[PDB]
Amino acid sequence: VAGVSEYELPEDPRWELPRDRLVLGKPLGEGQVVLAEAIGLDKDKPNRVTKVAVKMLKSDATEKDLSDLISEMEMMKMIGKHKNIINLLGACTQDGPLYVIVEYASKGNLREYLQARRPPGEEQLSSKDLVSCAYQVARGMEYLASKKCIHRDLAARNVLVTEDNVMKIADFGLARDIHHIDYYKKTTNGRLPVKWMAPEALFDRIYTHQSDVWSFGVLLWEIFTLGGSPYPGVPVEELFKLLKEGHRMDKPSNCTNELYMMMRDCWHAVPSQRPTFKQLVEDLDRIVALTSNQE
Ligand SMILES: CN1CCN(c2ccc3[nH]c(-c4c(N)c5c(F)cccc5[nH]c4=O)nc3c2)CC1
Ligand SMILES: [Cl-]
Ligand SMILES: [Cl-]
Ligand SMILES: [Cl-]
Repeated sequence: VAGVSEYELPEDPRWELPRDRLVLGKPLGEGQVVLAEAIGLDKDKPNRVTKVAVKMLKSDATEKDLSDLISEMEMMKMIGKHKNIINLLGACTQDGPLYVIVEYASKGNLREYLQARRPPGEEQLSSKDLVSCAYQVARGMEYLASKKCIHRDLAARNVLVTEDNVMKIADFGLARDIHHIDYYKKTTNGRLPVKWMAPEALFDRIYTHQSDVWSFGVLLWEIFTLGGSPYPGVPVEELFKLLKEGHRMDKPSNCTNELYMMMRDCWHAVPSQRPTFKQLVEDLDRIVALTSNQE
């Protein structure tokens, strides 16, 4: 019935915020995700406005779309909070369309953030900064892994950056039918998501923490190329042939042998032999400390 659900959503007082406390703003992504101001999110501080992102359905959406948004909200409740993931902040579920209120990242996704900061052909990033960005993403993933969550689409596009340059993993709670994914469908930027997938996920559709580590390897490569496009110009069929032959991307120019070996370890052909996010956090912590910020 238009945008009204055939079913009705159960109340959850742990998370419910009155609709009139949410001042809706401009679109951020599509859909749909919109910037809003939330008044009195914290019940201790009722006079404060907090900038938040709000997920909601488009007028087109079906009961299945609603079901998927409810599922993401419920998984976010279960997973709990961490500094390096996008956290659930509240919901409006009653007497109107479902709003899922989550953290706002004012500097947008990591791919654009990195690209905007390439030297001109915007302040440049030091080696330490790039390695700290990798560190934070690995910490977010270590948390998610510890909570038994497999992301399935880890990539710079799904990492968001806050006003204080905190990296936050986004979209870890999405319901996806991996049988139905279009290998030829592209991101809005025109790149192919198959280029982040482990061979076992790609060929046999087996998704594991180990396949997420493969994706993290590609993400590391994205970071040290300042937002480079993996396997540029390569179509799906040729990607499959490259992976069956054991091809691996070349070492980026602005990158140490140790970090490249980390990337290659993430792309181990045998999944059991890849490092764990726990180990990656440990190795990256040591490297951050030993890497120069120039000065
Ligand atoms: C100066 N500035 C440049 C970066 N600018 C920007 C652009 C797009 C942006 N998207 C989000 C965002 C999400 N797309 C998002 C999601 F898809 C799921 C869950 C939470 C989310 N939180 C967000 O904050 N922030 C953005 C900032 C706008 C202004
Ligand atoms: Cl509906
Ligand atoms: Cl918590
Ligand atoms: Cl991308």
